[PDB]
Amino acid sequence: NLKDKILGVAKELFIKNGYNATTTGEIVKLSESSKGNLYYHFKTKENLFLEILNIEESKWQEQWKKEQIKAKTNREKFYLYNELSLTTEYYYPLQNAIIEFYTEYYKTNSINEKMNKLENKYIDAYHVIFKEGNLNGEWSINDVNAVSKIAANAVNGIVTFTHEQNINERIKLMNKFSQIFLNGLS
Amino acid sequence: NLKDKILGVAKELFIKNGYNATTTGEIVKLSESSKGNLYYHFKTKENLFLEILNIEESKWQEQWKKEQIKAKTNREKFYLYNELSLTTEYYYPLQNAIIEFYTEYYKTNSINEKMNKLENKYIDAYHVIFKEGNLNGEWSINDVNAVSKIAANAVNGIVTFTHEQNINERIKLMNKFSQIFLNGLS
Ligand SMILES: CN(C)c1ccc(C(=C2C=CC(=[N+](C)C)C=C2)c2ccc(N(C)C)cc2)cc1
Repeated sequence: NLKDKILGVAKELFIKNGYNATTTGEIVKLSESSKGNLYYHFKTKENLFLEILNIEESKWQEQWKKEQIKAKTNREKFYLYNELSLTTEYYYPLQNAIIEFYTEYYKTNSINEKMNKLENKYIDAYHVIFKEGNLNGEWSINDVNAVSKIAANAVNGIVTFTHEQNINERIKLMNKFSQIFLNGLS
Repeated sequence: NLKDKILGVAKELFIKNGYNATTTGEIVKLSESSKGNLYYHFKTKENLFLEILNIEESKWQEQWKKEQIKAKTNREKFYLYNELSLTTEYYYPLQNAIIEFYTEYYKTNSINEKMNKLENKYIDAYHVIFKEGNLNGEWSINDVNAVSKIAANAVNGIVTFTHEQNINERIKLMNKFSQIFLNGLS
């Protein structure tokens, strides 16, 4: 495909180098195409990026759907989501580029739109887990939205700032985290 | 002093033009030093910047050393420290040079090592809190080391991925988080 050959290399570079680190010039080189093609489908580099992000938040979200089954209680779904967060190949792998990107476009008021569109998607899994666990008497969360936001970010933190120690260390920490958080809800 | 002069000049250069932009050429001239001297104290730009980072960490600990006197109990110090990490970052001038660096040196073990002894220092503040809260029946963590790494990363996660909310909300969320986390020990 066309837009699909591009997107692949982009995601490739965005992760491997960083937002700016990677440029349109580059993309073309290992993607073969007119420096224009990238203009209809995607409005700009902000687009090509935001697109890749959109896909990823979809893929990962879907994977989770095809795996939460293995968790009978939401308490379990919570521990499980955070754990998978460490192994997946989606979204998280370019949280660094996102950080770059947000600090380099945060000044334009077009950020609070898409960078708030992917927001509700990212914190959704926790929404469901907490909301649904409320209906299932697993706990009693009054401020579900707050807690989802907290959870989502704290975890993204554990996932990101430990990207160097061994994977089993990460999983144990992540698990101790999950343990404590839930124990704090009630 | 001449070495301290370079560290000082380099710091302001980094703040004004970021990490990649700043050249050792400029650093050498504005501090009235030389390539030779710059090479002797630090060996590289990476090395020089990491050195800045260490000095900054020290001032931060020093600051905290004073600021905590305000918080009587360790439950309090926990709350305070997290809020402080959130607010000081809102306006930390090196914050951007940091990101531009960390996202360019996370695949090199040279920098991933020294940047680890650096994070451990940040994790110590927590360690102290928790060890001390123990000796006061404020709580009883049998894995102070682990809980500490968790606290550090959960919090930084909340600090790093939330820039799209008004500072008040951020503060609300971090304090809520501190409540949940501290409660997560009952
Ligand atoms: C986006 N990005 C590349 C980042 C984002 C945040 C940081 C961290 C940080 C830097 C400066 C601070 N102040 C001047 C107050 C406070 C915190 C930090 C994170 C984790 C950590 N630990 C693992 C313990 C220690 C520090 C570093 C890189």
